[PDB]
Amino acid sequence: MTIYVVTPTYARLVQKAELVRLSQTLSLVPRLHWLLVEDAEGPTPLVSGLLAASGLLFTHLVVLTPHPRGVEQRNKALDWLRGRGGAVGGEKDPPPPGTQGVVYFADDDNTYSRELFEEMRWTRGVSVWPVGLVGGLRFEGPQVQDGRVVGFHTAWERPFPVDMAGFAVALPLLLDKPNAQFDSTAPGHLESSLLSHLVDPKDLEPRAANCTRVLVWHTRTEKPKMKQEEQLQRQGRGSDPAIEV
Amino acid sequence: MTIYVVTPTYARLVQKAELVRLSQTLSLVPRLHWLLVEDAEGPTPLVSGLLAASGLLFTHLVVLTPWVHPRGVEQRNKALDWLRGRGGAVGGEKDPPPPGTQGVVYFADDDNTYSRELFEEMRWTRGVSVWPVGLVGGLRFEGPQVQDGRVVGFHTAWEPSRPFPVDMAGFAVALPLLLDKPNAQFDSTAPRGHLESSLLSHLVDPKDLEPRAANCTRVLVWHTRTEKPKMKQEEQLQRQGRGSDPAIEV
Ligand SMILES: O=C(O)[C@H]1O[C@H](OP(=O)(O)OP(=O)(O)OC[C@H]2O[C@@H](n3ccc(=O)[nH]c3=O)[C@H](O)[C@@H]2O)[C@H](O)[C@@H](O)[C@@H]1O
Ligand SMILES: O=C(O)[C@H]1O[C@H](OP(=O)(O)OP(=O)(O)OC[C@H]2O[C@@H](n3ccc(=O)[nH]c3=O)[C@H](O)[C@@H]2O)[C@H](O)[C@@H](O)[C@@H]1O
Ligand SMILES: [Mn+2]
Ligand SMILES: [Mn+2]
Repeated sequence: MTIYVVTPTYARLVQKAELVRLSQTLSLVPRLHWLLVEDAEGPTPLVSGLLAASGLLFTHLVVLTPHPRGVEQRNKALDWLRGRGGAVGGEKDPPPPGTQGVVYFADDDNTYSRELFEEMRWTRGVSVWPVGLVGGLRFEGPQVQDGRVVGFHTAWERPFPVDMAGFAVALPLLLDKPNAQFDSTAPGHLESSLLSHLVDPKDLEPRAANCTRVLVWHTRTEKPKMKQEEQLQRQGRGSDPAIEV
Repeated sequence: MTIYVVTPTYARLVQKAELVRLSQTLSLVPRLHWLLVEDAEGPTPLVSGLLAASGLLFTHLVVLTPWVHPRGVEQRNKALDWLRGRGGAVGGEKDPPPPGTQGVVYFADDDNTYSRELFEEMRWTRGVSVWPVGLVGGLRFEGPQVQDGRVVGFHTAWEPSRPFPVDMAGFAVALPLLLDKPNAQFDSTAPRGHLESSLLSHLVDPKDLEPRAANCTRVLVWHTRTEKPKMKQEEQLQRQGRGSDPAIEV
């Protein structure tokens, strides 16, 4: 079972760092295909280079978003999976029709345990699991009773009150529902805008030992202070722009 | 050449997430021994468990941190004490390499980002090696200026008085050198920013620094920091008696 990891990314100071640790984590997972989609005007040498040197099975996609982020990027990754092309690097050919697999939307700053991926390979339709440090809670996750989702441990308002990092979708189910995609105009409702097109919340498949284990965390990275850089810039002694960071 | 990675760590909401990605990055490096030092009263089930399941070669150490607010000093000096034969292991490999062993010591904080490439750069260190660190000291990257394969200055701005204006993540030290310099340790009384110099000054002169990472033109490590999680809702849910299940480790 191949896991297709859809990751939207964009240029900012910590981008490479984020992509370095994420790709390093992904290199630990077998049968994984990374669909990295840049939110840019064109492919950046930084991303293209990072990908070429990652040694991972990947497909490079690009699409600019002129409010929810990473939407147009994730939707383009979906278009590719549905055979509508759009690849600028890596494996240009999408999985053939009727190919088995599972799609997982992994943002570039979260922390993913390697165990997480083994949990989602068995996804029939859509599976769910708790996500740590998100929604203002220690963890947010499905309430399970006798192996069935009977509710959700959440504090914010949503038929699918789960974070992007808390679910995976079987590839066949996404191909069967050609219209299923994220709504770029959807506010906490991004995840639902996709899932509503696929399953009923009561049919979600709980993983992570019936949602008793946190295997992914919604970590965020601090924005680096650049006061000293600006100062050195004024003196014409800024950090060499030819040295990538 | 085995790399001994010294990492001080303490319990806080993001701790496990940090140790997870770090341990996952380290599992990518061969001949690496992780010296994970907990800032605690004793080994914690969280860290002990993570280490056991990591599959890494490690030694679990523990020491509590007793104005400038130096961080991880006691923990780092504890890993040094262990390397110097003073014991203190609570798990993993109990015995340190015997004198004469070839290796390199690297002080990796638990929140930075490390490319697997960085470790091959430091594996060959005779005395003290150096390279640029990204997003630290208020710069895109802070690092040594290299001319003719030798360090001839530093690209830095913050606390320029530092004889070694380089972040903890920007250098590595030869194990034999550390054992040969028993007094070499981190100074808890040093000004904010002079922590690195407090150790290195007992080991070498900046001119003898070994520039790595293509003569310090490649940034292979970043001083990333993780945002403290917002817990307003958790606080509210607790009062109602429905706080996040405490039996689920995060
Ligand atoms: O507001 C939102 O739409 C996002 O809110 C939260 O995530 P959060 O950590 O707040 O947001 P980011 O980490 O900044 O962005 C999520 C993903 O979109 C990407 N992104 C962000 C910003 C941007 O301008 N372009 C872009 O592609 C990021 O690289 C990342 O992979 C959810 O976990 C995301 O799934 C959701 O997309
Ligand atoms: O002020 C300092 O002493 C630190 O400043 C910067 O790092 P920074 O990212 O600001 O600090 P932290 O990441 O919070 O701490 C560095 C290490 O010490 C550990 N630490 C921190 C705080 C604490 O109470 N206990 C403890 O073990 C952290 O887990 C981490 O591995 C430098 O990169 C660190 O080497 C230096 O120790
Ligand atoms: Mn995020
Ligand atoms: Mn740090």
